[PDB]
Amino acid sequence: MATMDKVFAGYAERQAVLEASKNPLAKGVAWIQGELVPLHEARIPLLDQGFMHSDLTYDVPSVWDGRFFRLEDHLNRLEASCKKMRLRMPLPREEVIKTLVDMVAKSGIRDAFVELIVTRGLTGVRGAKPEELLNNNLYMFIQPYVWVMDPDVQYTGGRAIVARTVRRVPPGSIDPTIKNLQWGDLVRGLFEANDRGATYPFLTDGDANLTEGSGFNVVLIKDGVLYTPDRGVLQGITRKSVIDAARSCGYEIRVEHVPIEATYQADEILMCTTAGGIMPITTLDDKPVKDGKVGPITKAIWDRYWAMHWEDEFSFKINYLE
Amino acid sequence: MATMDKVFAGYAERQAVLEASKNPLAKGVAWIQGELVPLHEARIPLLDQGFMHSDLTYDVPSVWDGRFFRLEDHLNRLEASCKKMRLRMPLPREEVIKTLVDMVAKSGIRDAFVELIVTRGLTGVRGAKPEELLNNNLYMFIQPYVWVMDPDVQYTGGRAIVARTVRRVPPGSIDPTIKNLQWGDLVRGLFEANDRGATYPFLTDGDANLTEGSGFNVVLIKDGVLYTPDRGVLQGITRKSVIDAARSCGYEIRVEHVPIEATYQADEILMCTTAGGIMPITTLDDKPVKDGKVGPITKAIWDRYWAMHWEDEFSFKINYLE
Amino acid sequence: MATMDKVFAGYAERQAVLEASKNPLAKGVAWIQGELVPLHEARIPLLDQGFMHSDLTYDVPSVWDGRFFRLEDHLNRLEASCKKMRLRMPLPREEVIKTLVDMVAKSGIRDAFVELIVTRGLTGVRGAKPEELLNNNLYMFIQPYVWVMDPDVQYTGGRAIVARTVRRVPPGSIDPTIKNLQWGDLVRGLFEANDRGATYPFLTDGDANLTEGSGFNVVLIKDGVLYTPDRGVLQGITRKSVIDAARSCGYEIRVEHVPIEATYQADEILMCTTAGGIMPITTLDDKPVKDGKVGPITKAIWDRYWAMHWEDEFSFKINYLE
Amino acid sequence: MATMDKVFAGYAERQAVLEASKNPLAKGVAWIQGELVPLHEARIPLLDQGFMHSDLTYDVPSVWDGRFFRLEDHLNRLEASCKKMRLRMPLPREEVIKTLVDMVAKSGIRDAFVELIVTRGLTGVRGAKPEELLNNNLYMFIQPYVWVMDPDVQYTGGRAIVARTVRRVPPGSIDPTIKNLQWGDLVRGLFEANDRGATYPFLTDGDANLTEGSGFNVVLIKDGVLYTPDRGVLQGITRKSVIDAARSCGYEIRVEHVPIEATYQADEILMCTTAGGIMPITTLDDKPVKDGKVGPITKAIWDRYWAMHWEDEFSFKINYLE
Ligand SMILES: Cc1ncc(COP(=O)(O)O)c(CNc2cccc(C(=O)O)c2)c1O
Ligand SMILES: Cc1ncc(COP(=O)(O)O)c(CNc2cccc(C(=O)O)c2)c1O
Ligand SMILES: Cc1ncc(COP(=O)(O)O)c(CNc2cccc(C(=O)O)c2)c1O
Ligand SMILES: Cc1ncc(COP(=O)(O)O)c(CNc2cccc(C(=O)O)c2)c1O
Repeated sequence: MATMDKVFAGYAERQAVLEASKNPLAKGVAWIQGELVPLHEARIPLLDQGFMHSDLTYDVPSVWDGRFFRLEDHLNRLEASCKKMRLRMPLPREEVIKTLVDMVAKSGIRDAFVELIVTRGLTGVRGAKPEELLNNNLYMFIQPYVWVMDPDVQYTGGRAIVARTVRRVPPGSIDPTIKNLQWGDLVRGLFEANDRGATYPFLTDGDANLTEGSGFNVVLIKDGVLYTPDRGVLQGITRKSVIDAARSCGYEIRVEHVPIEATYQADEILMCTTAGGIMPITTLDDKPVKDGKVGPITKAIWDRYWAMHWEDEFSFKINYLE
Repeated sequence: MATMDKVFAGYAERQAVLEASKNPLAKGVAWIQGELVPLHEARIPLLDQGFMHSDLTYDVPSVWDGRFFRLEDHLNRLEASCKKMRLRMPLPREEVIKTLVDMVAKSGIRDAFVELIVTRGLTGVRGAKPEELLNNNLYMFIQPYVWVMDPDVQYTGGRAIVARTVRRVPPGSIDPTIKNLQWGDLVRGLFEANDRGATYPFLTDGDANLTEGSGFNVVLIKDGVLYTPDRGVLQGITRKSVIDAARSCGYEIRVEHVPIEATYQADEILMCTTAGGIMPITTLDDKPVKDGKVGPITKAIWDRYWAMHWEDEFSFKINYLE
Repeated sequence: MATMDKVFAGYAERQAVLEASKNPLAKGVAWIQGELVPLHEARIPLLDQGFMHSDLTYDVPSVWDGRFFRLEDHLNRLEASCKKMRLRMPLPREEVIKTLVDMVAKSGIRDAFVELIVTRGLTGVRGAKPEELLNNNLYMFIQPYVWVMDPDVQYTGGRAIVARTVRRVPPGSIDPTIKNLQWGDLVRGLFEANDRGATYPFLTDGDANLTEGSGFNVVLIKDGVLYTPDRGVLQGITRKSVIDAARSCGYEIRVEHVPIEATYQADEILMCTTAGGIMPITTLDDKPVKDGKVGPITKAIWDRYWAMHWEDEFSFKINYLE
Repeated sequence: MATMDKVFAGYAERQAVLEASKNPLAKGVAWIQGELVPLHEARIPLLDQGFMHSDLTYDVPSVWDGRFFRLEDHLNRLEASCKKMRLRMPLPREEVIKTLVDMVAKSGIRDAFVELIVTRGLTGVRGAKPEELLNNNLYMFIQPYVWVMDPDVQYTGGRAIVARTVRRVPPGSIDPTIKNLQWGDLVRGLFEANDRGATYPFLTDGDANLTEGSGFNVVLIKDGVLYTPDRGVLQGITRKSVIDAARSCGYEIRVEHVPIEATYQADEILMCTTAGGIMPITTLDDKPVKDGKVGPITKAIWDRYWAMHWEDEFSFKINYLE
């Protein structure tokens, strides 16, 4: 489909239904040790190393209009992250997918955030032999879709800053391609953005290149060509979809080092994430990005990204059995 | 007191009593939302941001022979960490101390690990206003004292490596003076040490200086003078005690940049932490440190550190009301 | 003495004399292999490794009103730099000083820049044994005093930027306490400043701290206290003099890490260098520093720094034998 | 042609002729301000900013058996380097090539090192307007071919270390794709290698990846595939030739991040540079690389690289007019 008005109008209709629901799972549901629990009642062991040392990876696919979006790509990224961390998925994929679809169906949520967390488990790495660290724990939950930029704001764009008081954790400390919850730097960025009268922090690599922000990748558009950092960042599924969309809409996209100066020269800027989709930035460091309006290439990408949510290649329909 | 044999003999006697205990709190006790729970049964909310984004600081004081060691120094460090993170202790100090002493007394544990965790709470920073982030959560627990180096090994020293596949998260990403559970780099170090046939990883700053390791600070001893990194590291309470001990035993200690080459030139090497105390390193990168035996200055520090546990200035006695 | 008007008026009088001189050495004189040459005619061997690989250290003391300022401090810093580089001064100190004073006297220059360069010599390090690298070369020259900020501008202050396209070479690559001519980053900073409509670049360490700029150290003044970076920078003789001046004028000065945010919060900012002295900064990133006027503590330091040029403790008089 | 014995035998014959030459240019010739001078007599102005602030780029093509090797690739790299530095070639390309060929012919040198240096000139960047910095200086010289690894050693391989006391200057300080003479870190590496009983330092990026060394790129060979760092390094013409050679000999080569651990796992290691060609490394950190012998893929590359020196696509013949 894909115009802003159409995509958001459908969401608003579905949200109206969900907000009126008497289902105790309408606010979300968690899977904890084989049992489904309302999300706000869910609890995990204090001694889980996902809490004790954030010793975990995670991933967040999504459901849009009752259709899982690029689920296999998320599951493959999670499996790759687990392998890099010497973790292993505690359930085989068919059981993971059956469980997730059951949770979503039970909740009635049509536009959902769908998180999976794999932790080291109850035995810490420090002082253990490798064979003592194989009993890894899985937590999964769904909740209503979350917006890093609200729909109304996507029409006019948001306010970003290039963070100056913090830089991204370097890959030689923590590999940013391993999706993780060690957000110390990203939280510093969020506070700095708020202190500076903005919402979205763009972090550098401490070597004068752009990386990513607090829950999103960044794409610059300059003289008809798209640019996004290669290193120092999560290889986002939304970013992958932007690369797909650029090729399909017929634009060049370059995944390479992006010197931070390029941010100040950009014709258009957008953020991309599962938690909100395609999120234009129209003010940077208190100055407008070009004319301060959402750009034409941004809009082409926006439309294509959303159109993909109803295509077989990128999505599948959940049966809500209602 | 302070000889290895004496200190460890007392611990073994107290451990023998604890291991025979029928008290359901002998394996530890947690405080969760005002209620005491056996440690292995304790659970926290899934949505706590201490789990969802490791958005927390913590601290770990200890009890030795029924005496809290440097509790105020730990509580002041935790309060300073909270302030740096824009967190606040959810209970006033008198209530914190009363609760901790009650937990320890109830458990009967004489040699204890005593952890306090302050998290952002149930509302995430991303998308919040600062005034929405003030309802911070506190978790506290005690467990039997944990050894990063077992007593028997402290007689002969351990095996370390200088990590080559990972470096410490830089302070411009996460301030290492804020004690935290974002251990991605330290866990990489632990796996690298195990892969290389060692136990203790020393991480560099990625600029050819020594920092700290996975749960400890590092001190080098060279030509009668002690050296420990100033930047890039937690300002350990054990390290503070080593500085106190050095001054009292009459040695110079220098808290300054320590180029990594110094590790290879050291006369003695020790690690220091609340979880084990003073832990000699006698093999580095598969080669002996000097003669490969625990050094004389290390032993002087070891003895003084433990002697401090029975001095008023540094400790207070808990009434177990038994 | 020390008011701006008085100090600059004396310089202008002496400059008027020098500008009228018919002495062929009035524009400067070089010492090359034991011979004095007019500066603009001086030549060095192409194969000198100071040119072939910038394999050198240098230092620049100065003469003010016919008085060498802190010459021994410069010579001791040069000797320390040589030792760090495994170079050695090719002439003993008495011969160095006799030669420099003779050059200055011969030139008639009363306000002089006085440079010494020690290079590896004609044999490169690559492919040599250490004993083949001991024949180091010395070049010395004097020229009329050079202003990084012109006298008239010192009344109102200059325009700085925090560089965003470059960061300072880290000490684990090149030790910035070794004064050196490998200015690749500082030249990038200069071009960035010019591109951004400013004159003075302040470089960060790539970890969100202030370092130094292109030929100067940086001092911030905040709530009556002075602050200057400890690491990542040359330990300037002017900076040393500012520390002396602060203590004498009775202010606290802290030589420690300076987060870059502090630059944006400063009450006053100044740059310091032998090539110009004490140089106020009153615009930063296109915004005024406080009221955009030269601050009171800056002026106290300015006056004291210049007063030192006529004190025995810090200077000696050259006999021009005229 | 291309076997070691054949290639080196031809060089030895030509060297025998050159060593007997009575030509005053047989030891090299420099071009300085339009005049040819014997290399050991050549001198440059002291005030040239190539000396005063190493404010220059350079390049070093070569002549082998009287044939210039990949001259245009070197000249294009030099032109790109100049553009990045806001320098410009002071002579048009036809004059550069005519001059270089004349110098080589006059010298009689058949196997030559051929250096070009472009400096900022006599006006320093600091304190200048951009339009005052356009009078750039050119120096060119030829000298007999220089070996970073002597021919006899290439049969058995050399000794390398991974540097631990220094790391490569990061690209956000100085762009390593701009060939430059600011060798502070590389000289530290050379001294560290010598201190550790080795000849060749491999520097990391300070983030646990391999970069390059003191005058060479590094290629690892693992399970039939070649690997060489993408970032942090000069894009060597020899490296380009190795990429060409790998494709022609039919091997995969990957130009990507190379974690430093890979060096310790490699089947074969080689260094590559114009100053010596293809230089096997058979000892790393005092341990043999696999069997400690020169590997089969290294030999295939070695042969192909040298074969290219007699092919039209990659070389042209100089007329010595003898
Ligand atoms: C650091 C970072 N970088 C990039 C992205 C975008 O990645 P995807 O295009 O694959 O979503 C993210 C997004 N991470 C993310 C996505 C959806 C939900 C949540 C949540 O837990 O609130 C987090 C992120 O956290
Ligand atoms: C990174 C790091 N650095 C230094 C220390 C030593 O700090 P103290 O001297 O203040 O203890 C630590 C120690 N951190 C620590 C101490 C005691 C117990 C536990 C645990 O949770 O297992 C962790 C640490 O984790
Ligand atoms: C990088 C850097 N940092 C600090 C200073 C100030 O140091 P002193 O306070 O010791 O001068 C410098 C100054 N370096 C300097 C000083 C005087 C003349 C020249 C020249 O060669 O033009 C260079 C410098 O080049
Ligand atoms: C840092 C660095 N990296 C890689 C190379 C290899 O680049 P080429 O494959 O393009 O040559 C170099 C080599 N640089 C080089 C090459 C030839 C001679 C000289 C000299 O001046 O002694 C220096 C170098 O100095």
